[PDB]
Amino acid sequence: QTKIPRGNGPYSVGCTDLMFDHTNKGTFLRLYYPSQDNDRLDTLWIPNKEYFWGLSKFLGTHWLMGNILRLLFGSMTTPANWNSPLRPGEKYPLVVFSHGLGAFRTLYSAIGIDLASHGFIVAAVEHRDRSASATYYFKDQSAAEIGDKSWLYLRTLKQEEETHIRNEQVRQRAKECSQALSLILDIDHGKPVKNALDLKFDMEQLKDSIDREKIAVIGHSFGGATVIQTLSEDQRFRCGIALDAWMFPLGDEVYSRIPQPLFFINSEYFQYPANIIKMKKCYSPDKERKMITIRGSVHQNFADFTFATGKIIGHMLKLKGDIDSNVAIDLSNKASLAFLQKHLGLHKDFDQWDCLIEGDDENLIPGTNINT
Ligand SMILES: N#Cc1cc(NS(=O)(=O)c2ccc(C(=O)O)cc2)ccc1Oc1ccc(Cl)c(C(F)(F)F)c1
Repeated sequence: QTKIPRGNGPYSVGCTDLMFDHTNKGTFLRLYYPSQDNDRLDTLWIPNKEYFWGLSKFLGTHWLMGNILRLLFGSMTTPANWNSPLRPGEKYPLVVFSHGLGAFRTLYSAIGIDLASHGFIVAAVEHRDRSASATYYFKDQSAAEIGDKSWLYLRTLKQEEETHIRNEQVRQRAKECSQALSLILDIDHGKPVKNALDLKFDMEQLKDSIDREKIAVIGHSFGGATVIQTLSEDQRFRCGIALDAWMFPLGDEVYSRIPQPLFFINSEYFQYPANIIKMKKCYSPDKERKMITIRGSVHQNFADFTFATGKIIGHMLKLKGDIDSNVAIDLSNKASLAFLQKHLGLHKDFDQWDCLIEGDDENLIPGTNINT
């Protein structure tokens, strides 16, 4: 079937989408969560043709390639139970997840599904900062009722625009992570919400479902910078995991304003000194910062298209590294779970992977190959 790996944990996984409010300033997220039932693994991975058009634009091609992607991938599933009921009787720790440049909310389901299978609720935000390849919203309530979507595509920047616009974007991304957290926490305490999407998952199930002290933010690339900006602004997030962070968007002021623990998980082949030096600026003896590098990995080992092609085409497109993609994502996910247990205070068995936080594995490098 799909080659996106099923979650390794003992919980079955459901998935749904939530948009509220309906406007371009509302929150849009894909939720992965522990499900009551494991009926059938039928979640559509990339759910609209316009995402494929957006990806082609991001990759520098035109509408013909978008339609080719749609033919290849437009019916692929990802292994979660679409709209399955939430598993009752437990309060779950919560992760807010931020996607990279040219991605969108559905492209990190390998991570989201594995976290949910270990008993997390995961809210993968879709950013409206024009960093997503595509996203959509509704211009009024009637448009939402009809499914009359307004699409917003990735913005390309002139070199003169990069410093200012990328910092504006990372600030909007952090606001969107904090707004998504507030939406979920408000639903958890009984706020009535009318999902702008008509879906057979009743959001009232989320009432009293969140362990409100155990909140983390995780993100890849642009989303790794978003982790750091979000932690700086919002202390409801108790720790962060930055997956191959692209640090360029961040202003100098954030590096001293992050009280929470922070974990950098890097690929071997993406990092460079000008990027790594900003990660080192976060280090201080009064704070917990950990860094590991996954041997033989490329930037996109963290994103779902690392599973979507064969070994040789994937390597040529830089979707795959020297390391097997399942081995790489398992290391990132297991090290993440250990870090989350330690700094959220979970009473699980994730500390069996504490050694991964130290880089103690044949496929891990403690710290970074970039000595700067
Ligand atoms: N999965 C994911 C995925 C993730 C991202 N965001 S990112 O990982 O942060 C990232 C950031 C920057 C760069 C760069 O500056 O190059 C790259 C990546 C963007 C597009 C993606 O989707 C495809 C990527 C490649 C290809 Cl070939 C296709 C395909 F054509 F096959 F559909 C889709």
